[PDB]
Amino acid sequence: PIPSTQKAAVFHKFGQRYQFEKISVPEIGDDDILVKVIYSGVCHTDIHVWLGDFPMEAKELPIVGGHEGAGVVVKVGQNVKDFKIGDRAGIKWVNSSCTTCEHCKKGNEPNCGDVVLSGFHRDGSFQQYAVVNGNEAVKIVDGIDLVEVSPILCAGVTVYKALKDCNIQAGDTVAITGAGGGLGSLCIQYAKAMGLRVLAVDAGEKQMHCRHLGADMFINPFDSPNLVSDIQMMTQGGPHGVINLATAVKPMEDATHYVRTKGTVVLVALPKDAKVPVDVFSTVTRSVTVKGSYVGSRQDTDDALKFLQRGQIKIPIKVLPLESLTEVFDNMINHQVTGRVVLDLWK
Amino acid sequence: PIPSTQKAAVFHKFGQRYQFEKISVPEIGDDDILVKVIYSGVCHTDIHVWLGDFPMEAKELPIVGGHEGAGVVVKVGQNVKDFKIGDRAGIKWVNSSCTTCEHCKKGNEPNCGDVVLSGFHRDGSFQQYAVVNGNEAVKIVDGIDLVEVSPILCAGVTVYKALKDCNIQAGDTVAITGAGGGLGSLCIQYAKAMGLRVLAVDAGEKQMHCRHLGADMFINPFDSPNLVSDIQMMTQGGPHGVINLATAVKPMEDATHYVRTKGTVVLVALPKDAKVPVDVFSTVTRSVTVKGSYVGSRQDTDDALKFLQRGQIKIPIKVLPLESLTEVFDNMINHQVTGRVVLDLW
Amino acid sequence: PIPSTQKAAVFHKFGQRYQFEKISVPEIGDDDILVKVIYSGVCHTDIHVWLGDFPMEAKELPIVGGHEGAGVVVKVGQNVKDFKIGDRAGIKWVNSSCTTCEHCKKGNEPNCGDVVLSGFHRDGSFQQYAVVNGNEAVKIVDGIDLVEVSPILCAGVTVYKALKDCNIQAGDTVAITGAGGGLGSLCIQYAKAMGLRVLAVDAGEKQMHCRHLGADMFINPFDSPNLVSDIQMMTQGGPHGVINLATAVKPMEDATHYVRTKGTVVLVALPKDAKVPVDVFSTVTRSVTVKGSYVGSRQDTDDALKFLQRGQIKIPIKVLPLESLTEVFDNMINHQVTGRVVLDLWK
Amino acid sequence: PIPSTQKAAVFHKFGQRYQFEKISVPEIGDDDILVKVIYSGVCHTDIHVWLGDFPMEAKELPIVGGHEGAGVVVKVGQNVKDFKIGDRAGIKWVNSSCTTCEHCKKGNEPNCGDVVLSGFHRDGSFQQYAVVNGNEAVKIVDGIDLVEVSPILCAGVTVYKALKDCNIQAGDTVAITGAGGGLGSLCIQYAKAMGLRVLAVDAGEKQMHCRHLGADMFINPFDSPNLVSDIQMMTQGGPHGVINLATAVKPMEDATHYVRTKGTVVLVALPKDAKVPVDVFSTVTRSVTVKGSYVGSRQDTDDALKFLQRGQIKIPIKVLPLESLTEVFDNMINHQVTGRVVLDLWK
Ligand SMILES: [Zn+2]
Ligand SMILES: [Zn+2]
Ligand SMILES: [Zn+2]
Ligand SMILES: [Zn+2]
Ligand SMILES: [Zn+2]
Ligand SMILES: [Zn+2]
Repeated sequence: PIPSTQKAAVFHKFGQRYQFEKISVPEIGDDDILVKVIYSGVCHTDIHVWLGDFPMEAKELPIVGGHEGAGVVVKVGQNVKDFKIGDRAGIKWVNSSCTTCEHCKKGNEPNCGDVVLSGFHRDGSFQQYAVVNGNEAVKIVDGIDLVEVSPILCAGVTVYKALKDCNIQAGDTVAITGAGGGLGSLCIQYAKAMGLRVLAVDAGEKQMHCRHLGADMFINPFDSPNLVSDIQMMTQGGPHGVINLATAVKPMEDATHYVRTKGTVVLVALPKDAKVPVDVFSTVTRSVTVKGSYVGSRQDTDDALKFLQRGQIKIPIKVLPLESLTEVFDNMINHQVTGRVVLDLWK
Repeated sequence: PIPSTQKAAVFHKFGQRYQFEKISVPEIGDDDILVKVIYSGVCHTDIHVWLGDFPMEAKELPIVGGHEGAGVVVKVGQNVKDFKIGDRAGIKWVNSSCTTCEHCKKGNEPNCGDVVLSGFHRDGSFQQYAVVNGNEAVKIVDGIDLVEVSPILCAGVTVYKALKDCNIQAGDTVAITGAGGGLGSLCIQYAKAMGLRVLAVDAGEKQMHCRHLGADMFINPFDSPNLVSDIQMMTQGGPHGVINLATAVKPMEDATHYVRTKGTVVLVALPKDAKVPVDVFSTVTRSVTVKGSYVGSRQDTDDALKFLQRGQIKIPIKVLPLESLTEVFDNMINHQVTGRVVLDLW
Repeated sequence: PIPSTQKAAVFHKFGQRYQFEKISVPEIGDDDILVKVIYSGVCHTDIHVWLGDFPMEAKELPIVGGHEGAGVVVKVGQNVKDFKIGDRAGIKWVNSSCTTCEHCKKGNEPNCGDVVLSGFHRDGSFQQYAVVNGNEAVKIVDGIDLVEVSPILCAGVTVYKALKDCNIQAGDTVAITGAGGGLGSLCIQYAKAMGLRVLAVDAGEKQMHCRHLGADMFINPFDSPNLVSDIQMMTQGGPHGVINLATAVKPMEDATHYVRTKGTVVLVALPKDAKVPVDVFSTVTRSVTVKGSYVGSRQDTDDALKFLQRGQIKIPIKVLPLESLTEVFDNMINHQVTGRVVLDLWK
Repeated sequence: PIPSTQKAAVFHKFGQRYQFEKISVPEIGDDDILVKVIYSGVCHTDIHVWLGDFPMEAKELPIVGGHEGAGVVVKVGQNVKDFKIGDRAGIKWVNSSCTTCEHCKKGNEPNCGDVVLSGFHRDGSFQQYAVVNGNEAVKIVDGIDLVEVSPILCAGVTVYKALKDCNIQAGDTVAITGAGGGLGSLCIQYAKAMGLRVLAVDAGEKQMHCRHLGADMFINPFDSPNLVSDIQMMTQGGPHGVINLATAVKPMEDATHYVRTKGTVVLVALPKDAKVPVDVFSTVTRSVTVKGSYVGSRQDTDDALKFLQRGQIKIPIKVLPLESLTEVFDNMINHQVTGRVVLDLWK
């Protein structure tokens, strides 16, 4: 028996308290799916949704956050055909779409005007039971633990989509800015899974961490005077691709500076008040392409999922209770993002 | 027949001034080819040859300017296979290349470390007889007036390469900034050849010229305070691709502003002191691609040349001598608006 | 005598052709003053409040616009010190200010945090009786035409302060972009009143107009190919000052190009999504200063009205009713010239 | 004790290898003065003189470079009325001026048309004996170390002049971008010497150096995602002035972003391919002024030197031989300085 009440984390207003409180269990729409989310991931966007910094409008309306959730389908709608009860499903950033849009008929559904967003426009994965469109829902393979898939739902798909947006060939050099973070570690693992020579740029103790994951090179801004020259000496002309994972505005310009001739620099993050200038003369002469990578489509999601399923990508995670999620948000204000943290909805 | 003197313009060092004086005939390289230039075009990169301002080291030694030139092959070198004597050929920006470099083997020769640039590292098109690599040369079909071919070798090719860097499908809307200029008059026509709905942004009443080159709609900076708003209103969300021919920094920033989501913004020129900012947030959300377009490849060259051959492109041009071409040149140090300027040796 | 219902133009909605409508006469403020406005001016900023274009949010409440109003005080209001019934007064863009801010003690009141703006924050001059703070209200001299003082309330003070911000010496060259516009004609007359050599830049048949205003020579973007070179030729190295009235971005960048070494380029307009780049090399070597001029101080206001009273400044206007002012609103979004407009409240 | 031959570092061609040659000692003009240059500073401007990248032309191609030199006067010309042999003298970037130009009467000699520039048009301080105009030469006090005064001749005077162009009062906040560089350290010390509150923006926490120089707050691009917001928090609305030493483009637009209302943003360097855009709306509403500071005037130079004399400003330096100067030129064509290099023209 589907329950009638659940535990969720709800903030009524921007900046307001997250509440571990009892709320009604959602009942699914005709095209939706009801998922007992057992584990949910926390990316930093949830703090930006809470702050309201994005020009977009959060539902507020007592919103439950979350865009990365793994669970089991417990109820299906009337017009849902391909899903069966007991299947594993994922709540992604793209909750639903119009599906007959210019952007929706293309391969990129999240850029539709009538997009429904988990944790922004719709109640997200921080609750025990969540509703998601069956068409945009994730097919998670049985025989892998949902705890490990939860970070893949946003971080794995995004970093994989960025590497694919680089249009890089096997053997080329890819540079990962901010490679010591969780997103960066996943970028390193995915790039090695695509047969790419990996160069890693970040400040601090990450020199050991990247090699822990297999990264072929690491560079420290703390010790290295000019990143451009050092990178271009280690890559013999610049990296064929650059992934700007750090949101600091200076690594973006450095990436644009040290990228190889005909190289591709992709922005991945969604930061505020950050701009990347570049000399038109050098952009034309080197024919570099600055590409923006948004959230991936279902096909990219399925690829990224298969990478973890086959064992190419493994991200260590710290499991925390839904009650303790409040503390987690505090860490995000202080930039204490700890690897990848996943929440057990039961606790 | 060949002469032993050829009327060209050479500097001895940086900062010196030209002259029409006949100079010794350049020997042919073994893979090179000697072409008698019948007509030659003039772009501002030749204006940038002087003063040594471009960061890439230049032939401070004696150097002949000029890059775009159409003429007849009078002789070749030791090893050449596909060329026949008497054929019509064109010299472009890329004179020769490493031919086995990473960037040269990929298919993009202009990007080698050992690139030869006509009018920078070899004698250009401002001479009567010039030597250029046969593998990087133009192949002109007979029956086409050379006066009209000269602008295709540089401006037409650059416009075609820019339009193909947009990766636009038949039917999308393309916005061209600086469409009243020569680069602009050419891009509107090349875009119309692709089945592209053309939107043009230029200042003044160069509109009628645009509109009647086949463009759907025209936008005027004088009239509009916000080009972005009008452009996004006329295209229903922004153009799928934007080609930046104007070098003003504002059109660059506007191009990134009014471009459609999943759009393609292309830089074309070799502009000094130009910078294109873009907010990372909107580039990521719109999944925008800001790409830089350099010279076209041999295949792109032939596509543009065949567009000239088949009658889809029509270009106004103006014939003046090499002997009598420092007036228009200095006028252009002041960026004199000049119809395509071709150089008839005679 | 003073009615209880008045004719006015109010757009409760941002984007509505606002209807000539009867509204309640405003309740007199405690320290404020009630002014029967007999003539009111129309500036392009009035359109932007209607458009909702400005990042600064206008009053989401019923707003009757206007920042330039000339009238007679019909009720004095409490906490007023020197205002007397029968005095002539002017409603400015700055309706009131905190008067005890870091910037308010600095002598520049419009940059206070608690600033109230006529036609934006408080009900403006398009109504029969309007409320304004006594300290920022204009002292218009009795015996002087109200129709003609109305345009000075926004254009005269602003262009005069811009010329003050050019910090130009007697005999120096000033170049005025958009000199044929409403702002521009006043700029030419004020600059000639301060002993400056006027150069005028505008498109079309306006050359005789500007030269009749006292402009020494005229340059036309329509006929002249390169404005920078021609201006530098007319001035022997560039104008000592430039005033950018047109919001077109081309003249702003050209102004930074052709301004003389050690020159001063002053921005005046309030445009949308328009940026001014400048080559760091050339701005440093030429030591040019790009300075922005916002609303004038009370001292600047009285200086400009002094110019009008003594006859140095003459404004041309077509007196129109409040009716058919929606025609001119459409004309302003139409990107089109119609001439300076002053409205008689009676009609 | 004047021989007829000296040691100098000369390059006959742009890009030529500089040579430690013996060359004839220059013959002093009647209005010139001959200074045994004992110490000479090396800033990146000399490297741009060598490259010929600047739009101007080192027209002396047979050229000994150098714009900052400290030495003893060993000979004067016929028209040198007030200088004495044994006095200390400084070779500044501005070697001489016409003294009858508009810009020369205004007090700004470097913007003269007939200006001769040390290390560019006239032989500079890289030689043992150098010639400089007696009117434009710097008066260094006897009893001060020439090695330490030499960097003030270019860095100290320039940062002092920029801080002067800010026209800031005692107690206001000034923000220094690139505060960890040599220019940055000098401006921090000068700004403290004028009674300002210094805020410093640069890379690394090793910049406790800035806190030692007197900077009141410091912000790190590494740690802080958005510098603008944090700076405005630390200054309660933005710094009253900004001094842009870094030529990176993003810091220049960021400086324009976070500068307080009615503030002054000053550009200082002479970079290539650098440009500062700014939104006209915010420049007008905030009345921000983007001003460029070129080299200082003689009054500015003596004001700056008095400060070193009194001990408020100190420039740690690495002393290198005149022979080794080629190494210094080699590094700067590649990347920035590791410190203020000064040449003992004895070695
Ligand atoms: Zn996320
Ligand atoms: Zn859609
Ligand atoms: Zn060309
Ligand atoms: Zn090659
Ligand atoms: Zn220096
Ligand atoms: Zn002078």
